[PDB]
Amino acid sequence: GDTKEQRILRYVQQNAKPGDPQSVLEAIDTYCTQKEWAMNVGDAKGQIMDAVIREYSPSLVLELGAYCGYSAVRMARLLQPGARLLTMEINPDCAAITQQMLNFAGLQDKVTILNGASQDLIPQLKKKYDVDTLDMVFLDHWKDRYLPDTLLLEKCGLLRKGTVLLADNVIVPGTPDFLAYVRGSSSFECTHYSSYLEYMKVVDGLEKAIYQGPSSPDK
Ligand SMILES: COc1ccc(C2(c3cc(-c4sc(C)nc4C)[nH]n3)CC2)cc1
Ligand SMILES: [K+]
Ligand SMILES: [Mg+2]
Repeated sequence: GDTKEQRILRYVQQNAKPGDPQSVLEAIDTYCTQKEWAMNVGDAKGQIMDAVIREYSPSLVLELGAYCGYSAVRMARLLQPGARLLTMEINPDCAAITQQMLNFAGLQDKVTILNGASQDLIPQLKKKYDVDTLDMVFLDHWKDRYLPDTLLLEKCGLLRKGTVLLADNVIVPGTPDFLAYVRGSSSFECTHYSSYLEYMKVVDGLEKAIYQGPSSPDK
């Protein structure tokens, strides 16, 4: 009953060092570069993510779509003490892998893993996980859900002025409805970070969208 995700974790556990998040990232990256491709990894993309965390120093981060925990390790390793990552993952086996990955990296105390669908878990954050508002949201789950989960987040009052959204894969395989909305809306100040996919030979990108506050009613 062996899976690609079990193999990734196994490769880390064998080749990385426990409590060393950087060796974990490098292990995953080497594996996915040289043995078999996997979703939601990549050091080039990781550079942009790093820079965003470093610049805004969020205290509360929400990630949609943990997969194997590469991005959770990536972000949580830069979080200040007391800072927390909440990460959502719809597939229980992947949720389990993410947990073990984070444990191995030594970050399990910085991260809460939620196993469920985003539209189900997001409205529970205030009541169940003591969230007031989020400082940063990383989107890397199902692409057709970027837009409605962003609207859901706004709806639920989880966004504040200055909340950073960072969306992966907005070019490949692309999230046109999402891009059109956040760029067209006065509620988001948007920046595009291109990133080359060196082996598939194509430019992808991340979108950073800074929440500006709600659209105000007409006078
Ligand atoms: C086919 O493309 C894919 C498939 C899987 C994924 C991943 C993913 C998505 C979710 C969802 S979906 C949803 C409504 N809520 C959540 C939390 N968790 N994990 C990364 C594994 C990303 C892209
Ligand atoms: K905009
Ligand atoms: Mg991705």
